Amino acid sequence: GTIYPRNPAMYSEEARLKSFQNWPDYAHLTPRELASAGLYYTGIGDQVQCFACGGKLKNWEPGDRAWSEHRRHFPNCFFVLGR
Ligand SMILES: CN[C@@H](C)C(=O)N[C@@H]1C(=O)N(Cc2c(OC)ccc3cc(C(=O)O)ccc23)c2ccccc2OC12CCOCC2
Ligand SMILES: [Zn+2]
Repeated sequence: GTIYPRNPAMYSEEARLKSFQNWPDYAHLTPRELASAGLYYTGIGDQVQCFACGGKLKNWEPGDRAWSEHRRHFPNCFFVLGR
């Protein structure tokens, strides 16, 4: 087709949810919320990445939401625009 996910293996929400097995205990956003916004854990710090656009998000701050940070930084993501 005309679009293509950066990371096809993380197409699935369940696969993204599994990536957070070792999400650090200081990272306040839940794997549920992050996976639901297309994000999976890169294994490094609190850095997640979008399966669709490939955008990365890290150094999360209080009051950050997954979807709002995803949209803010990566507004042309097909996942963000398809939601
Ligand atoms: C406050 N909410 C958090 C999620 C946030 O916005 N984090 C940014 C954040 O996640 N981004 C997104 C982002 C980008 O947004 C367009 C672009 C490239 C990025 C590259 C890396 C990386 O090499 O690891 C990480 C993030 C990138 C960001 C955007 C613009 C300037 C700096 C950015 O980096 C930080 C802010 C400083 O520490 C590194 C992460
Ligand atoms: Zn995205």
